[PDB]
Amino acid sequence: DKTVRWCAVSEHEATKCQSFRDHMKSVIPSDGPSVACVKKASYLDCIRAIAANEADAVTLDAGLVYDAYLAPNNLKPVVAEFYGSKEDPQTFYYAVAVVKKDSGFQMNQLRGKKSCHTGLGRSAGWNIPIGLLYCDLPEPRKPLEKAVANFFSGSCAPCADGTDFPQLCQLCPGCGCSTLNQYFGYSGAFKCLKDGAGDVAFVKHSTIFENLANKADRDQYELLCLDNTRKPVDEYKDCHLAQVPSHTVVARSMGGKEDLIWELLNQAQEHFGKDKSKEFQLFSSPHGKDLLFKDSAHGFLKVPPRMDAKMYLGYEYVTAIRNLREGTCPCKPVKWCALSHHERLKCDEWSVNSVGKIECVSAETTEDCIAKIMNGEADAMSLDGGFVYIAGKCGLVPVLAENYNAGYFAVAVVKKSASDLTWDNLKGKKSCHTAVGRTAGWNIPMGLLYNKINHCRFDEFFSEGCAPGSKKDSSLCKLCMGSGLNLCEPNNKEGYYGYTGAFRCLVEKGDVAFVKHQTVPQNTGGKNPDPWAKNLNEKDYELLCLDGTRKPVEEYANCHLARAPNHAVVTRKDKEACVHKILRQQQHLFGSNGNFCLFRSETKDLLFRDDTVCLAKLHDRNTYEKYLGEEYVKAVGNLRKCSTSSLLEACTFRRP
Ligand SMILES: [Fe+3]
Ligand SMILES: [Fe+3]
Repeated sequence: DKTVRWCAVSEHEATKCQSFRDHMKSVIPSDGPSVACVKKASYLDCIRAIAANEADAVTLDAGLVYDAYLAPNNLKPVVAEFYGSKEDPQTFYYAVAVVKKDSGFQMNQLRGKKSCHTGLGRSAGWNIPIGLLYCDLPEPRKPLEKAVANFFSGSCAPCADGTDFPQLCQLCPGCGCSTLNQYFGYSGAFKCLKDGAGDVAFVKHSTIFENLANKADRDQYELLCLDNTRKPVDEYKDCHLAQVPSHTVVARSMGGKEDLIWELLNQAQEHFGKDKSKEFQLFSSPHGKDLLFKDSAHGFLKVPPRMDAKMYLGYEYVTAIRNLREGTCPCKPVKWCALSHHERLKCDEWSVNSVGKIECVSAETTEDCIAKIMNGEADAMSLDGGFVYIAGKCGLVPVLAENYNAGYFAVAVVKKSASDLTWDNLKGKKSCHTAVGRTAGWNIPMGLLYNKINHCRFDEFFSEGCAPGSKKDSSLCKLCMGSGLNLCEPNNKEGYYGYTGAFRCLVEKGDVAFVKHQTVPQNTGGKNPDPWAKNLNEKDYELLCLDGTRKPVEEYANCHLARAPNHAVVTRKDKEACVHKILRQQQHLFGSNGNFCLFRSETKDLLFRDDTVCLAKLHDRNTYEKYLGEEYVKAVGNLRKCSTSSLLEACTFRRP
């Protein structure tokens, strides 16, 4: 059967669900999803029923989304409620810490300040801020109210026990738990700040815009960022305490039925959603308010399938709720993320030589390791500039850059015998790329090509080619040499993948290869002993300049497509300082100094490139926008209209 068993937590919800089930069977045909309704006593009972394969779906708050993720439940977000409008769908809200401009303190200086909270037990006003500040609170940290009462000098914490902790009600005596208290709720907490009662108000990002119409008044307020800096109130997406999803449908991570749940809800909103004017309304009911879904909801959005709960909730939110539930308080070792057996063996050797300073975790793909750095399972890894873009769009920052001597040169190599090829038109020619999304093989060459054809459908511009990472049926996979599953894969099991692989593709099948300036010299003249490269002479290959002219391989300095940003190490902002220090201390111990160490591989370019001489600092360029540059980001923004990165789709869902 294609039945979705929806879980209700009340008798009113079960009645609406039964009405939901009956009306669906009128609009959905024979081969479509049907609804069944399981009634449980609580949200947690619904979570257990779904984990026990007794139900399939339920819509939860963010805190319960975290509960549904923990073992042995292992549920994941599948469908999202959005609000506001269908043209500007609102799925998340941001918990922010608002202060007055020029008040002179940062997030790590809140001790002794006066605080304004929407109310004890609320998300943006209490659970999230106190969660992030948990180990800053004095010991003993339980009961939590007493620890907060000895952190802030005075507060307005509505509904707190002012009898035992009167400091929590200094700004609103009695801590009135109703709108009779002027500083209660979403608006009252900000009024507590606006009226000068407190120094910081923990509210939602939208609270400031609902209480201050003129931007001139909003310019008198700032937000506290977790990096201990301040930003204007309209930059909350780059300066919040946590990004929080409002209402989320969850399901089993394995066993589904995700596709069925979305097909059901998508057809449900098409027939009974907002402004559908039927007898049955998906987002209201005569039996009660907010049954199954919020009455204020406007519809549903499908959660990208790469998304898990920790990625959906976000690193900041998970940190805050973990502290509140576990109560665990300790520069710590840096956890490197390896992508292969030989990369893991190298890191494992690096870790013991570190005597603890470095540790290793492994993942199967580059995107998987990036996700581990995002949620905290891993700490750092080095990436091509194309992945720095993805890592940046997902919230990570670069901390150090690989230096080989301004970065390396992206070149277009062609066979010199074919003296007809020029950069001014390679249409209908066979191309070989390192991989889709990489700097030298894709972002730089195809970025310029986009400016002349105005579309990212490069498989109908070139006749065929090998671009690892393309859809298996693409014409840009026809030239690749991988066998079976490995064909066109962006990894080692595809022989045409990478700098060297793309040059081999040119030598054997292609017409033009997009690689870096040293690729041809180090793979010709016997330097590469493999049969495909052993007898190659580098004077038999040329580069395509932007002029439309061609020059020898060694003349790349005056015949390159563009300068490429160096490979860089990425990490979370909360570990930027510790990674910057430990790595620069380890390269002084194992850098350019069996014979070598860190910058040498048993195979080829493990963890770092082998031509790396140092790990250089970045100064202000600690941001993917400022590291890659405006032109690089603009080009990738043009190319993403044909992107197939599931990790980038998940992060773009949280921050378009
Ligand atoms: Fe609130
Ligand atoms: Fe690269």
